[PDB]
Amino acid sequence: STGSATTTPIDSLDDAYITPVQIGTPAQTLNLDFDTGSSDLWVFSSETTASEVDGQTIYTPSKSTTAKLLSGATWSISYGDGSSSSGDVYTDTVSVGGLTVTGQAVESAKKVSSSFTEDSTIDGLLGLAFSTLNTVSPTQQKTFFDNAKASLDSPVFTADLGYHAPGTYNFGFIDTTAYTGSITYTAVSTKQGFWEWTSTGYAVGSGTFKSTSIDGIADTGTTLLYLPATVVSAYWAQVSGAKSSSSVGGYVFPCSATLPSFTFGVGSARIVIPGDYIDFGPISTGSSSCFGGIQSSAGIGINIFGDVALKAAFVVFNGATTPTLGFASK
Repeated sequence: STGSATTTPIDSLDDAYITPVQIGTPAQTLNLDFDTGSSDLWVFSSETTASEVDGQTIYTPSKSTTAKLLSGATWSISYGDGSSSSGDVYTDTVSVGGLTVTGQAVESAKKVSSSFTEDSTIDGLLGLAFSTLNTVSPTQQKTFFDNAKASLDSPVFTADLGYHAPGTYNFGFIDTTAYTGSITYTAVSTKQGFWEWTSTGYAVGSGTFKSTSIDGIADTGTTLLYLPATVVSAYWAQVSGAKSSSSVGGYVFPCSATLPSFTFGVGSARIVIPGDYIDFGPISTGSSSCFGGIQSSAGIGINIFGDVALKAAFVVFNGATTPTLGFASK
């Protein structure tokens, strides 16, 4: 089997991407944030504290003839950005782009933090990291991909995120028309539960490539590119007037600037992030100070190849017995 679904930016900055997901019988379609940095599939629901729902579409398990309470199971998650959610668990039928899993754990939110409430466009998350990170207790549950894997034509999914445009998540096949050149594959460590890999270096603009190992995670649920302070300083030093602002919470730059590209290495291959992808617009409405898309990972504890990086590539998440990651230009 295979599946193919379009993923769409939630706003004009590509702050996140939503993908429609069918849950239950008859189908209830919710728009979920596919997150390769976590492993829970959770949704706004009829159980979510009413004051914490503001415009989201909710899953109502009582209206699904295939929903079953997973007795005694609870979940609770906290994300890198400080947001969180928790609740109980149902199993139900879940379909993505024509690919159907029966008995998928659907984690129903009883509580969500303010950032989730305040984002009316995201109805929940669909985790695509390794199932060892799943938070369901006392019986850990499998991700949608993990459940689908044996049925897939090939044990892979691909992320093809757009810049200010829709893109695609495919399951079970590699669309050879979706990228240019060849796909370069690179080793993955699953030791921390992430799609963790090592970039071979970077360049700023038309500058020379610096060979240096940068360990980080491929994370579709993180907006920006978070890299070591040395790398980030070298990037922003090429932008007149750019500076790190503690008050704003990162590097900012004059909105009048033309940003240089940023290249990262994948083995001997190179992925080029155009300068425009690094612009996250005014820090506040009407400001001429703009927020940068490359930020320091210092004090996160890990480097994160988030959407800024991933949307410059066609990315293969290869869930074979020994997982690997592939990157192609597009």
